[PDB]
Amino acid sequence: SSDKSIIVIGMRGTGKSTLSEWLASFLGFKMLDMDKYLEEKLGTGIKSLIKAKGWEYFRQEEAIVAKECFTKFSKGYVLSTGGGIVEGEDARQQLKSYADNGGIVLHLHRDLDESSEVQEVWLRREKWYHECSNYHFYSSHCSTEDEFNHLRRSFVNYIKLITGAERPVVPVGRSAAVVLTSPDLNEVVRDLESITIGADAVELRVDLFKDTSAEFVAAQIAVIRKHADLPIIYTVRTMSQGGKFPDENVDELKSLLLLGIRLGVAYVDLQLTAPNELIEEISSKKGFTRVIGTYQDINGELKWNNVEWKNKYNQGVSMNADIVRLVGKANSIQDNLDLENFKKQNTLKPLIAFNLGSQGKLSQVLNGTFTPISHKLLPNDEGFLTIGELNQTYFDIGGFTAKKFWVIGSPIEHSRSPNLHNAGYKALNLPYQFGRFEATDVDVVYDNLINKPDFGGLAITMPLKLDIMKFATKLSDAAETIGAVNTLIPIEGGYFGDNTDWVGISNSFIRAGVPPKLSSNGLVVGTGGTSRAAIYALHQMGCAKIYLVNRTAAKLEELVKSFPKDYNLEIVETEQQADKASKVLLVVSCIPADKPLDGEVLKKIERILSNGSEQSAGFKPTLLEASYKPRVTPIMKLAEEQYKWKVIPGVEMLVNQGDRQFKLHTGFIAPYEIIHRALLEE
Ligand SMILES: [Cl-]
Ligand SMILES: [Mg+2]
Repeated sequence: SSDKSIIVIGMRGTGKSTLSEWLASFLGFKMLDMDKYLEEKLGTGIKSLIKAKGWEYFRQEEAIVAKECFTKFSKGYVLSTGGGIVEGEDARQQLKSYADNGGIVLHLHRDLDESSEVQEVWLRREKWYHECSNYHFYSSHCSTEDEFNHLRRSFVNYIKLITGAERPVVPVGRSAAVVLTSPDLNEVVRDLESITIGADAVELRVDLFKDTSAEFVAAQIAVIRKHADLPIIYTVRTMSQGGKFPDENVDELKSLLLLGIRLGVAYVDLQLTAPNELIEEISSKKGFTRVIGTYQDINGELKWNNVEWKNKYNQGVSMNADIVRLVGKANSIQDNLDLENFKKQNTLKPLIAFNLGSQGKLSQVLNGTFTPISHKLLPNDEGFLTIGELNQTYFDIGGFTAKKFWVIGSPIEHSRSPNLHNAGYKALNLPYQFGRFEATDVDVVYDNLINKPDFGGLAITMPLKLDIMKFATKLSDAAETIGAVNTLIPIEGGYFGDNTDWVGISNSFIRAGVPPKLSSNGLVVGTGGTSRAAIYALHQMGCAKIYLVNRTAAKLEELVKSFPKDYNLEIVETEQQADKASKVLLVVSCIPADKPLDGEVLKKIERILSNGSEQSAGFKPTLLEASYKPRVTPIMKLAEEQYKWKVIPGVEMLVNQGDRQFKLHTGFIAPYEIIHRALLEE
C-alpha cells in the first residue's frame, strides 16, 4: 500500500467533494478541500475574491496553495483541487511534476447530468485535465443501487491497483473470461449482468469497437464498470492476429494500450509479434496492470510440438509477462492431446492455451486459466462456448461430479438456502443440488450426509453452529474468533470450517455504499445470534472503536472478555456516553424487532443516531438490521425517518452470507441478481 498523497483533479460536480471524502475514508487518509484551504487562508470566499482581485491574482494564490500542499501534505492526504486549478500554467506544471516524481494525479471525470457554459468550460479544460494527470476514472451516473455497487467496487479495485496496494490476483483454480465482442456495449447494456454469469474476468476486444478513439474506448470501459466489478482484460487485436486493428498503425496501438494503463485495467494484452519497442514501452509503463503476452497460429497448421510454440512461450517468460496465451487451431482431436503435453512441459508462467475450431472444443473445456466464453447476445465468430456449455461438457467428461449440498439445523422447514443455491447451480449449469435436513445431533448428520461419496458441503444454522466445529480439521480465523461454523466443505485430509455470517454483514454495508475499509467507528445493539459476527465484521472493516448498547450490562461485559483487546469494544453505560460516542457511522441492530424500542436502550440509540448527520466521511451513516422479519423494524423506521440514516433490511444479510457460502461450496462467483431474487421470492 502506497503512503503517497493522491491529488484529485477534474470538473466540479456537486458531489466530487463526497468522492474525495469517500476515497480518504477508504485509504485512511485525511481529506483536504483545497478551495476551503484558500478561502480560510485569505479570509474570503473564492467568488468574492475573484470579483474583487481578478482572475490572474486568484490563480496566483491558487498556485501558491498548491505549492504548499503538494510538499507539506504529500503523505496521507486526498488533495481535492479546485476544478479550475488547470486554468493556470503554474499549477499545471506542478501537477505534471507531481506525477513525474511518482505521485498519483487522478482525473475524476463526471457526467454532470449529461446553461451550456458547463459543456464549454469542459471543452476548454479537457485537454488540460488529461495532460496534468497520469490516471483517469469515470464517476458515471447510476440509476440503480446495483449499478452504484458495481461502480464503487470497480473504483476500489482501481484504487488498490494504481496505488500498488494489491495487484489483481491471477486465478489459481479454473477460471473463465467472457469475451466482449460488441461494437458498442450500449446495445447490450441491460444484459451485461447476465452476460458475465460464470466469468472471473471480462475480455474487452477494443479492436471490435465501431470507434477506437480514446473518448469512445473510455466510455465503453465506463459502461462495464457500472455493470461488473470483474477485472478487465484490455485487448486490441490486430488484423495479422485475427482482429480488426491495422498492424501498421503502431503509434495508435501504443496510445490505446497506454490508455488502458491510465484507466487502471487489471490486464493489458500484448501481442508477441508486435514490434519489440512497443512491447518494452508498455511493459515498463504497465505499473501494476498485468500483462498477457499472446500469440495465435491463425493459419492453424502448426502442431503443438513445433519449435515456434517453444520460442513464443520463452519470449513471454523473458518479457516477464504475467500470463502467456497461445492459441492454435485443431484439425483433429489429437491436436488437443498434443497441447496437453505442451502444457505439462511449460509451467514457469501461468498459461492460457487452447485450440480454435469445432475439433478444439476439448482443449477449451480442459483449459485452466481464463477460458474464453461467450453468450448468445454477443457476436461469437471464434465459436467459444457459453458458461453452460462449458460446464455441461466438463461434467460429461468427469471434470465435475454430482455433488450434494445441505442446510442443517432445527427448525429447517422454512430455510431459503436451497432456493438460493439451486438457482445459482441452474444458471451456471452445475450438476449440484441443495437440500435441507432437520437435525439436532451432528453425529446423525455425519452418518447420513457428510460421510457419503457425493458429499459436497454443508450450510449450518441453529442449533448446530458450534457442534459442527468438531468435524473441521481446518478452521477459519473468523470461525475461531466468533466460535461458530456455518459452512463446512470437504478438503484434503479433512474438512474446512468457515463462518460467512460476518461476510454477509460487511458486504451488506459495502453494497449499500460504505467503503470496504474505513476509519469511522461502529455500534452493535443487542446480543442476538449475529452480534458476535457483527463485531468481527466491524473490526474487519477497520472500525477503531466498536460501541455496545444493551439492556443488561452483564452480557456486554462478557462480550468484551470474549474478543481480543485490540478490538476496542466499549460499553455505552449511560445516555451521556451515547451522546459522546465518536464517529459512529455503522450500526448493526441485533435486538428483537417484534417489540418497540424503549428504556435506556432507546435513549442511547437516539443520541447516536442524532450524531450521524455531520461527519463528512463520504457516505451516509448506515444501519444494518439483522432480523429477517419484519422487513422494516422499529430501529430501521427511527434511523431512516427521524435521522435520515441509510437502512438495510435483514434479508440483505441473508443473501450476502449465502453469496459467500455459494463461492465456498462451488468455487464459482454466484450470479447475484438471480440468487437475490431467489431468496426474496415467496
Ligand atoms: Cl447455533
Ligand atoms: Mg494446428
